[PDB]
Amino acid sequence: ATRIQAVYRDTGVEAYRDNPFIEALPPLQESVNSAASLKSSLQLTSSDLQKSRVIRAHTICRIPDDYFQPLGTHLLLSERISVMIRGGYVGRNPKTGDLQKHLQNGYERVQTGELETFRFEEQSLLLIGCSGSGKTTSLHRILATYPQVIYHRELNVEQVVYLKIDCSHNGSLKEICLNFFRALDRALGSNYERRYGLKRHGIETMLALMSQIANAHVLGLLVIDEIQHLSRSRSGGSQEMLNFFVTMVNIIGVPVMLIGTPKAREIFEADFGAIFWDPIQQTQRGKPNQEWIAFTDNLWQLQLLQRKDALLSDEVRDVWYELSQGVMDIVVKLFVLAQLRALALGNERITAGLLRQVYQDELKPVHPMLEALRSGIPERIARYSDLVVPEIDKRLIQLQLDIAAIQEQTPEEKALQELDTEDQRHLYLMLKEDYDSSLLIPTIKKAFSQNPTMTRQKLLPLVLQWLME
Amino acid sequence: ATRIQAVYRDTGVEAYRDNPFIEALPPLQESVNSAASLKSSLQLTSSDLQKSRVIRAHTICRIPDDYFQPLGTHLLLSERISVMIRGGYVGRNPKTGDLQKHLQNGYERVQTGELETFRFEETAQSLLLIGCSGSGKTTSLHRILATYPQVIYHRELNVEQVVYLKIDCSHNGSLKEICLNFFRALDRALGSNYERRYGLKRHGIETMLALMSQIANAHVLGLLVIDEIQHLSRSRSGGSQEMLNFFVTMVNIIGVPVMLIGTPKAREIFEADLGFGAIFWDPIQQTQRGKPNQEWIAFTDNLWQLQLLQRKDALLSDEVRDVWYELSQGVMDIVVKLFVLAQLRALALGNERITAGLLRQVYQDELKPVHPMLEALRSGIPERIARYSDLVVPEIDKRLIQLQLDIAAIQEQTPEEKALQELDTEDQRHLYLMLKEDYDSSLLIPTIKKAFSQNPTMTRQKLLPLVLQWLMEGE
Ligand SMILES: Nc1ncnc2c1ncn2[C@@H]1O[C@H](COP(=O)(O)OP(=O)(O)O)[C@@H](O)[C@H]1O
Ligand SMILES: Nc1ncnc2c1ncn2[C@@H]1O[C@H](COP(=O)(O)OP(=O)(O)O)[C@@H](O)[C@H]1O
Ligand SMILES: [Mg+2]
Ligand SMILES: [Mg+2]
Repeated sequence: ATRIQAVYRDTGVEAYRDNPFIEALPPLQESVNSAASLKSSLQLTSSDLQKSRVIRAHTICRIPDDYFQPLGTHLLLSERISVMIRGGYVGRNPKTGDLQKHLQNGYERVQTGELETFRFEEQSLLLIGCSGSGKTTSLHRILATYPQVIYHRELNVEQVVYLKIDCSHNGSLKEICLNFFRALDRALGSNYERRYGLKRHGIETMLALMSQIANAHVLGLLVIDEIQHLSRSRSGGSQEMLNFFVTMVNIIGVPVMLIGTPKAREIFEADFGAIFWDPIQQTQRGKPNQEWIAFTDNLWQLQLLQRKDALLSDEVRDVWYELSQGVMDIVVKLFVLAQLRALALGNERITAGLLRQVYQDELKPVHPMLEALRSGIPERIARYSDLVVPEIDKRLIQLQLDIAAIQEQTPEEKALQELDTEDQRHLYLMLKEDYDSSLLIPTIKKAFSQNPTMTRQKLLPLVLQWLME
Repeated sequence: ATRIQAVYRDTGVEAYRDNPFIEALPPLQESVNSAASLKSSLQLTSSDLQKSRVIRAHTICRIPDDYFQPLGTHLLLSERISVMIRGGYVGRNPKTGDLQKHLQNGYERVQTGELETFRFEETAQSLLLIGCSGSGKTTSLHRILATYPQVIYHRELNVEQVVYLKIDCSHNGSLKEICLNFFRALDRALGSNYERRYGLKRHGIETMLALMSQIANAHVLGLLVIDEIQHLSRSRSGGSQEMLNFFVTMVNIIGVPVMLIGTPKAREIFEADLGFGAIFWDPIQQTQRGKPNQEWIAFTDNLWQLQLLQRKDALLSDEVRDVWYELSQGVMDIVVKLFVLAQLRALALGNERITAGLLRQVYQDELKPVHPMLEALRSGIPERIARYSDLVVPEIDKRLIQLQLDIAAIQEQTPEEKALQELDTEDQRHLYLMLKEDYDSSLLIPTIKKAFSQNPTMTRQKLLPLVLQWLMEGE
């Protein structure tokens, strides 16, 4: 529940003029800018690199859910969503009564001579993409750029800017209306589910109710996600589903975004605008794509491996693309799983062979999708579009448990055990592969103990001098 | 559809008097003033200059479609369109019925001595707007036609007056399609379905021209506009002569005014006969009779103020304006495109001023496909210009999207990413990654770069202290 008190902003567009709903909205520039700037990452100090394997594995398993890097498509989707929300409200001006009547009035005023100039001046969407591409998370982050509920004191309008409905696994069209009321309740503090969402009602009545409630709480955008989950058998076949969605758009009267997979596009082939959420491309315009390189370089810094390689090889990045094929779940999944297996086996360095072992063993269920993308054949890609890696969370727990069962110790882990203060161990890990640990650690401890006041930044050159003299 | 119930007006002309189709039309001064006076554009404040490059670039890419400066050829075309539409209705007055019978009756009156003065005579004007692609013909046509209501309903006569109909030819065009698309366009303006009923692939062009005539006179059509004549395939339509016949026949079978918009290469179809009237949408000329053209000066100065750059050149220089004309050669698409693309290049490069070198750089990198035509315009050779008159820069909107995406990437680059790209060697990046936590980026990257620039072949191990020494205190 996100409520805010409305502040009306002077726009530069005549259609938006004196429209409280658009004026209360954040500026289009902000929503476009915030799409580029609003990223989430992890707080990794060098101390976290020194910690135990269980602790570091727990931290690694959080990259899947606490790391977000914006890309080019995110800005495009943000502008599209903002244009939808503002455009959906251009017709709904409470004071601008009639659109056609103003045309006649202006034509009359021109014919009389009151006006010396006048201009006779004179929608849903479908986000289709493979699973793991990043549709749902991108939607969540883009919607965080807006206030979900904006209250206007000048009236009693409780504006609900955005509402997202996810679809149940093996779901039905019946459940979408009920979940609409549920989501509005959870995002507004109301209890429409108890009253309107009752089994006695039919879909038609619930559709009208959805329309009325969305017009009372003027709905900028309605998001229905994971429509791939909707069961064709229960929903009544591809056409029926299609018909429902079409009708649902006209009744509610708000812009509607449907998010699904290329297989769910088979439902809509009898007809909505379609924007595609394609996987990351390594070669763009006959040239290496810098977005892929930037994303992999940023993700590389979330690497809690002691014998790690700080610089990303072209080899490792390109095998990463080969296995992942640009779908962003399998990118992050491959990174995390490779780090876990490295923790398990020692050899805490990511190689192409380690990535290949992870791909061969832990990512078998999504292979038919990936190879389909490798083939470029649209039918195969559509067929395997819904494929995901089941029970990945339990598997991450299992691999972390395997790490915990390890009674062995790496040489670097031993050396960190011998040294005591974090700064000492930081100096070690910084220089541990350019010098032999056996002669490295004693000099570090001697220098640190003999200069308690001296800063670690000042102590590093001293240890360097002693090492080379 | 823009459907309006007629409100009649008193025009001062006797010939226009009590003619519903002209009286319901908006006044001539309004139509001429409306296109000229309306110069609506983006309003930019000093605050907007001091803003993020993403949002500034967003505003910059909106200049192409939100900037319109009315110019002389536009105003002449507006007046001519108004005169054409109004003039074409004088012989179509509903009151002046049984025109030939009146003639007979008038004759009879004269032949009885009742009438001492009568005149026997038997006004579908035609226009050919010839200009290079990118001059601004379509935008001017759209803005002129937006000052008019497309459909006016006459309650007394039960007649749906279609003021204007615009047909856009396809990239490989047949004179068939034009005919068909007529109906399609009408079916969009009215509620009709003439395409489903009358106009089908089965019927021939000659039959469909007669159907066009019948339906255009039922819904009295002030103006038929066929735009992008250049796109028509001369091998698919049967040759220049046949094509010409079509238009001539169309102007004579249909009693409505017709406007054809095309390139200098499409004039070759009509060059056999100077009929058709010709308006030439020449590019903006730098000099007028040996002295500067204030049209060029005004257009460039007005567009120059729509500049979201911090260290902007306070006012447009003669050097920069002369380079701007040299590259663009007066074609308004290239002017605005060069301006916008150069602003996006300045934002991407981090600079906040427009240089002549920047304009030349964008011209050479981005506007390659149109280079022949522009060069031809420098030569002044008519045939050479006509050959390349149809040239259009392709996919510039996707390139604007790519440019502002690249601008977005540099803005949101992490300080680590900026440093790793500024370091030229793997060793330097390894050193930066080692020392990033306890040392500041201001000295760290330059110190490493100069340390490797003065000891070119030297190991990382030996060069770590030298970088450290200069950071603590060193040469
Ligand atoms: N911008 C991003 N940066 C980093 N990781 C991402 C990003 N977008 C998505 N991911 C990863 O992809 C995973 C799956 O994304 P999800 O929203 O489920 O896509 P879809 O809905 O298409 O299956 C997320 O758990 C997240 O870890
Ligand atoms: N009067 C004008 N002021 C500003 N820009 C213009 C003007 N006329 C045309 N343009 C620019 O030229 C571009 C294309 O013009 P267009 O109408 O297609 O010319 P043509 O029909 O000759 O190709 C448009 O994107 C528009 O931005
Ligand atoms: Mg999904
Ligand atoms: Mg054109």
